[PDB]
Amino acid sequence: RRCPSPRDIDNGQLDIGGVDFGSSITYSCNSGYHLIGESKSYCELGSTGSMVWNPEAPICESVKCQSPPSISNGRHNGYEDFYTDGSVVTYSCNSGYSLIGNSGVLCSGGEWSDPPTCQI
Repeated sequence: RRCPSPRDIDNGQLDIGGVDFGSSITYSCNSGYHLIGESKSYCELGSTGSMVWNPEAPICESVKCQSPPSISNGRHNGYEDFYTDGSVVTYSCNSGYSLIGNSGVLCSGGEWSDPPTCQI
């Protein structure tokens, strides 16, 4: 019974909640990454009644967050063109508004947090 040692994934971790004929594994990324495509393997039979595993290892990469959000009457600073889990950027108005909240913006999880505004 059961299927053979399921396949693995780089920069990711499997969630083997069962390896029985008809079970399913849950694929996930390591940390600060983003798994693309599927995320679950299915223990099934091959073509000649053999043992195999359905879609196991999907995609996985480090959350590359480009230029921070595009606020109104303002913009971001940054020195590079891309960012990842652990990047920061300072925001600034254009015409000359008043940076609302904090100019700093954390880059983590393929997104940005703590974005400011620009009011008079």
